[PDB]
Amino acid sequence: SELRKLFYSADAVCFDVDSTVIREEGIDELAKICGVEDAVPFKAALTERLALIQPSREQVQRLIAEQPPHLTPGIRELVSRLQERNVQVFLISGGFRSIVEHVASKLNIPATNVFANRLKFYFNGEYAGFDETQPTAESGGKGKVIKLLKEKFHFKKIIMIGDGATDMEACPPADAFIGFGGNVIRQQVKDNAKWYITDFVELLG
Ligand SMILES: [Ca+2]
Ligand SMILES: [Cl-]
Ligand SMILES: [Cl-]
Ligand SMILES: [Cl-]
Repeated sequence: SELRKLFYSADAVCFDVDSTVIREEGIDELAKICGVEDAVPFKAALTERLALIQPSREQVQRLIAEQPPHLTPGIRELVSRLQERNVQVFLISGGFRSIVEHVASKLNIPATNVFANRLKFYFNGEYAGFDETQPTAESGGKGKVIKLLKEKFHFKKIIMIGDGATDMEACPPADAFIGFGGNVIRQQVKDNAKWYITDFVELLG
């Protein structure tokens, strides 16, 4: 009941995407469609990974149409309940907007509430880099996004929900953190988080 009391006191809930809202990892899927899974600072790491992948717009389009991500059981109902209670829901990912916006659309989360990296493409579609000015393009991006949300909307209780260390580290500035191990349990998070769940239903009180 304590967990649910906390969860329900939130006026904004930010969800990590990879391994939390969806079962897979966006960049991992993109690597597969481009045929570089075997060959496969945050910003420096991101550049390196994309340097090998070099995804074209057509390839990203393929991923979206051919291999949509699988929403974690219970997330559709959980977000539905949150929205019916007017809780503002956000998606934050070190992944990419083109992919995350599709997950957002399935959950009725407006694109304005999605914070992720943006891939760049040349006129012919070839990989041209990514928007390095995005908060999610650097280490601690999730916390930076939450700080911006707090400064813009003045939420009184913003909670971060995610499976990894980067999510746990988003609190502060988040007011609370709820670890999620429904897809994969990251033990370091489970052992240190004050709140931790393995099924979104547990929040469906
Ligand atoms: Ca994650
Ligand atoms: Cl992604
Ligand atoms: Cl991430
Ligand atoms: Cl993108």
